[PDB]
Order: sequence, then structure tokens, then C-alpha cells
Amino acid sequence: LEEAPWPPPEGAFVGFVLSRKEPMWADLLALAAARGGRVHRAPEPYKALRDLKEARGLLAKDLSVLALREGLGLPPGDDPMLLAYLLDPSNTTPEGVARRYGGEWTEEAGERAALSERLFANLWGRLEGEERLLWLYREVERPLSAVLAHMEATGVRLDVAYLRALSLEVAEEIARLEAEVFRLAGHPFNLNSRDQLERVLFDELGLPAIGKTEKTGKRSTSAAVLEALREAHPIVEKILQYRELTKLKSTYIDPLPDLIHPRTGRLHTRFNQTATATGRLSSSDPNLQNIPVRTPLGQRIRRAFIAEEGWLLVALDYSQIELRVLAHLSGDENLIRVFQEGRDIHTETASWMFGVPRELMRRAAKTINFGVLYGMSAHRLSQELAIPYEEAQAFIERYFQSFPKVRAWIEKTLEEGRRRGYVETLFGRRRYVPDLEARVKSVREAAERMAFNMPVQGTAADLMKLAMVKLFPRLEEMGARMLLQVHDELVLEAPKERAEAVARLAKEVMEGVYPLAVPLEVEVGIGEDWLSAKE
DNA sequence: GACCACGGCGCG
DNA sequence: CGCGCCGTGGTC
Ligand SMILES: Nc1nc2c(ncn2[C@H]2CC[C@@H](COP(=O)(O)OP(=O)(O)OP(=O)(O)O)O2)c(=O)[nH]1
Ligand code: NA
Repeated sequence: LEEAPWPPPEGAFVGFVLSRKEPMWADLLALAAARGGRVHRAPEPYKALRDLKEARGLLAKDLSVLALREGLGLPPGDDPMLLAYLLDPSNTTPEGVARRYGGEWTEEAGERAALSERLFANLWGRLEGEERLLWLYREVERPLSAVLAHMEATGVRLDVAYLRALSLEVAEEIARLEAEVFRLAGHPFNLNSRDQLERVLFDELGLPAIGKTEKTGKRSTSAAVLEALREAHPIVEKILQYRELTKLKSTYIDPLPDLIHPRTGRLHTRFNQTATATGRLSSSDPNLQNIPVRTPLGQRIRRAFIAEEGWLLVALDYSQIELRVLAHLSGDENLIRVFQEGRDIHTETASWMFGVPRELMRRAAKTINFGVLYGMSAHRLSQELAIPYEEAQAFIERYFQSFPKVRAWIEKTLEEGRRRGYVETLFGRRRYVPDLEARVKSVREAAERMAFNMPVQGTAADLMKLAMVKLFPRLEEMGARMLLQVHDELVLEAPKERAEAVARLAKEVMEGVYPLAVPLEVEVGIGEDWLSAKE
């Protein structure tokens, strides 16, 4: 709160103002610093940027990303946001955080610098006495912020011409399905309009309405509703296909090419470190954590993501990590034994109900393995397996019969969650879940599903994060790059010659990130594009 | 032009 | 379960 001349003393909190949220696209409008309750404002932000040794303050990573964009090696350090997020993962934004801990998120650089100063004091003290949250802050989050800033700055290479040609071809098939749909409907309408489609399917045609939408009570035309009506009329199959194509064209095929950065010639996403309730990362502007892969047209989209000339992509995927985290968290002997014997759990579980061994269909034990994690209901299983309701309800009983200890863990977690109001990851990351004692059943049980899923999902996020932190330094040694993280997968790019060495290494670092009662298995692939590298 | 709620859907 | 983005339909 004192007007001192730039530059600031070593180790001062910074407050910057950008023209827009994306650091890679943003103009730097103002720069300021605060140390010993004193504020300095820079005459010219870009020039003044070279003064700093490290970025400490609210949203440090963003300022570090922009610095790297300008060739400056300014690493991010302390960020009160990371502290607030560890106290309570509902602390996602500075607007929300400042308000909560005695400040006001402004649009001026100095006020932000001072907000960053006092907000760090208040929070760091709240953290003293929290051994395990401090270990996460120091050993995972703070260091991770730096790794992410390097991924954001690097970006990934995109095959623009390929997507541009794929757009024209996908456009022709869309015009095709549209013409057929119109015909089967006797007239044209906006097929992208959910409301107009509803009137056509259920009112003009005679089709039966299966379900209603949550907020407004309209008759749903969701995929789930259509797949059910799949044989009740030919038009719905043409519509499911039209949905797929228009979803992928408007979300990926069309907007991605226009997002290539001029200076880099690559595609840059943002890795949000303070966004989720479980401790996962999120990706935005654009979201690269949800690039299509499950359909044939999706796979054609992944081919667009390529390695620079002379480089290769290295794709590393943890196999069934959440399941293994569950085996470790619960202590289930039969579950542990599966991963211990190094035998395929899905076949293995499809032999606790059928065999054993290989002798119920694969995705039958698979859909349920994925389902126990979310608290999936019997009815939800029926639809996802095209199976009678009572066959789904029984498929779920043979599970808790085979692996009893998971049920005991679910119960234990809920009980303790009710007692102290939060649940924890293996490392102590917590999420406050208050509705565990709500008096409305639907509300209480929803809270319960968020509650016991979190320690699992959040522990896998912790394992992946720590793995990124340990892998980054080793990669920089071999002149390799970290490009993307997709929750339980990493994409790196490496020089053609070192590629295989980078793949063997990264695998070991990820597999030994943190030994559990069960081994961690990683699948690696190398290739000229994301689809090649995967598999 | 910005922003919003909604339904709907892509990924893990 | 956990995210982020799309078009539609709409306000300011
Ligand atoms: N495909 C799919 N993945 C999900 C779903 N819900 C969560 N996930 C996450 C968990 C793991 C990750 C990838 O799962 P995979 O398809 O690789 O499962 P997998 O064990 O490798 O199957 P497989 O052994 O047949 O290759 O996606 C879902 O509904 N579908
Ligand atoms: Na930061």
C-alpha cells in the first residue's frame, strides 16, 4: 500500500493484468509487485517482465506461460490459489478465494499484487498444522505448476490441411443424412434444434417418449433415448449418425485449425490446476483432454495430432489405474490377487461369474468394473448392456460377492465422511461433502456417490501428477517434451533417435511412481501421430 | 457484441 | 463419478 518505484525487491508477489484469459494469446496490460506491504508498478510490463526471477502470486503459471512465449525462462512459484485449493477444492477462482479470505479480486495489477500478498499470509497459516497438505503443496502442486507451464508453452502440432480436407468430406455425408432424415420426416426442419426434433419424433411421427429432461421436463431426445428407439423406427438410426458427425465437425474438425498460434505454428491448451473437486486437472481453450477416439471418425481426428518433423510421439497409458487404486485402498484379497498374478482383471472378473478362466463376454465384467466406481445403479447397467433389468441387478451382486472388501471400504469411507465432513485421497487430499446427512434420500445418496468415488479418482490423479513431476526433469535431460496429459495417459514427443529410450524410461518412472499393494502397469506406444502412438 | 441456461455429448 | 464445449433459444 505504498508507491515504491519499479523494480521490486527479490521475492515479491506479482499482480498482472491480461487482455484475455489465455496467456498464450493475451496482451500483457499491467505488471506490479508487492513485498513488505509495499507496491511497485512497472512503467512498461513487457520490459519489466525481464526483471523477475520467478513468478509468485495468484495465477503464477499463466504469467510464466506468457513469459516462455517471449523466450523468458520465468518459472512459477508460490500461488495462494494452490493453497486455497488444497484447503478446500471448491476454491477454484480468485474472485471466490479473495472474498473468502479477506480480499477483493480487482482489475488493477497492484491491487492484485497486494491481494496476492495478504491472501498468501492468511492461507499459509491455515496450512500450518496440516503436514500432509503441505507435502502435497511442496512435492506435487508447486513443482507441477512449472511442468504444466512448459506443456502449455510447447503445445502440440496439428495437421491442418488434413483436417481441412476431412471437413469437406464430413460435410458431404452430413448433407446426405440430413436429406434422408428430412425425407423420412416428410419435411425439413432444423435437425440441430433439439426442440424441433422432439416435435417430429414424438408428435408428428408417432414414436413413444421414453424420458424427460432434468430442468424443463421436455421429452428427451438424448442418445440413450434414441438407442432404445433404434428399431422402433428407421429415422432414429440416421439421427444418431447425424449427431455423431455434427458433434465431431462443430467441436473438433472445424474450430481446431483456426487455433494454431502464429509464432509457434502449434496448438496450445490450458491445464487448469485448480478446477476439479477430485484433484484431477482440466483442459480448456481448447479442451485437448477429450479429443475423439472411440469411433471410426474419432480416430481419423486423432491422426491430425502429429509429431514435429524429425520427432516421434510417445504415448503412455496406465492400465486400469482407478481399479488398482481401489484394490490398494480397500485391501480386497481377490482383487489384489488379480493384479498380483498379472492377469487381465476383466477376463478375471468375467471368470468369477463365469469360469474361471477365459470361458460372459468381455465388456460384461468391464462395464461393471467401471461401474462400481461411480455407484452405478442396476437399471443403468441394463441399458448399457442391453440386458434385462433383473439380469443387471444380479450381475452386480456377484461382484460384491467376489470382492467383499470393496463394499466394506465404501461403507467405511461414508461413515468417516459423515463424521468429519470430508473424504481423503491416499495422500490426504480432501473434499468436503456435507450432504452425506441430508434428509432427502436422492440428495444424500448422490452425495454418497461423489464421496466414495473421490478418494479413488483423486488418488489416481495424485499418482499421475507426482509421476509428471518426477518425469519432467528426466525428459529435459534427453531433450524430450511433455505435450499432454489425459487423466491416466501422457503424450510426449521425442527425437526420432531417442524415442525408444524415452519410452523405456518414462514407463519405469510412471510404474514406480509410488509402489502399492498392487503393481502399476503402463502401456507405451511410439508413432508419427497420436493414433499411431496409442494402442 | 457479451452472456446465460439447457440439453446433449466428447474424454478419462 | 469428474470435467469443457457445442448449438439453440434467449436477454441486455
Ligand atoms: N471407454 C470408457 N472409459 C471409461 C468410462 N468411464 C471411465 N473410463 C476411463 C477409465 C479408464 C479409461 C480407459 O479405459 P480402457 O477402455 O482403456 O479400459 P481397458 O481396461 O484398457 O479395456 P481393455 O482391457 O479392453 O483394453 O477410461 C467409460 O464409460 N467408457
Ligand atoms: Na500457479
